[PDB]
Amino acid sequence: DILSLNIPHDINGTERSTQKIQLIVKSKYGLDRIVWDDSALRSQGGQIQHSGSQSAQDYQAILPAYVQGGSNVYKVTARAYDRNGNSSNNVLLTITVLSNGQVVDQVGVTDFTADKTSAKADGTEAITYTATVKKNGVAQANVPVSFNIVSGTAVLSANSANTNGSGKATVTLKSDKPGQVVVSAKTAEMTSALNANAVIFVDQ
Ligand SMILES: [Br-]
Ligand SMILES: [Br-]
Ligand SMILES: [Cl-]
Ligand SMILES: [Cl-]
Ligand SMILES: [Cl-]
Ligand code: NA
Repeated sequence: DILSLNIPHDINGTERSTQKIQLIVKSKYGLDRIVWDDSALRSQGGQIQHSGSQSAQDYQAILPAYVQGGSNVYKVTARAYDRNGNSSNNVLLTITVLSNGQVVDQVGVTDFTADKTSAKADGTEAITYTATVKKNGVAQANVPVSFNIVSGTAVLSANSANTNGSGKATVTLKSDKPGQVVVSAKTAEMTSALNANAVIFVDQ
């Protein structure tokens, strides 16, 4: 009744982008300032800063670079103060960082990796690929993933599989010919498939 702060929306954005923060303040005596703990962002070189306008509630987040294999989720807090020195609750804002190649709010393949970098070219040894599907960093269950050989000569065990409860779908690759092979994974919302790193089948 005297002073409240609400943050209606968390932030999901591309690494190194600037993201405006929406604050909703109600203050009987008048807002004086917002005070932030952004130490989680600063651990990776991001920050929360005033947008430079004349408004005491106009802030933005500078997102850090994406950390491969990292959390990429940053929890920061804001507290409003009024002109009498009262404060609001210390309110949580969650900032999730996506890599340059990913799309905010999309159900998309974020990772597509193989268990081996090489295999024998005997048409028998299998390289197993795992695709992870997330939306804003959260794994998505039961999503169909389409698999395709982009280049090279090989055979996929299947052309589509649905993700499990951990957001993962798998397929195997075999080849009778030596050479490099690139396999890709895609979900329906993506604009193009995500290529895995090349693997090589070797004669021996
Ligand atoms: Br809220
Ligand atoms: Br697809
Ligand atoms: Cl509050
Ligand atoms: Cl090998
Ligand atoms: Cl999708
Ligand atoms: Na919120």
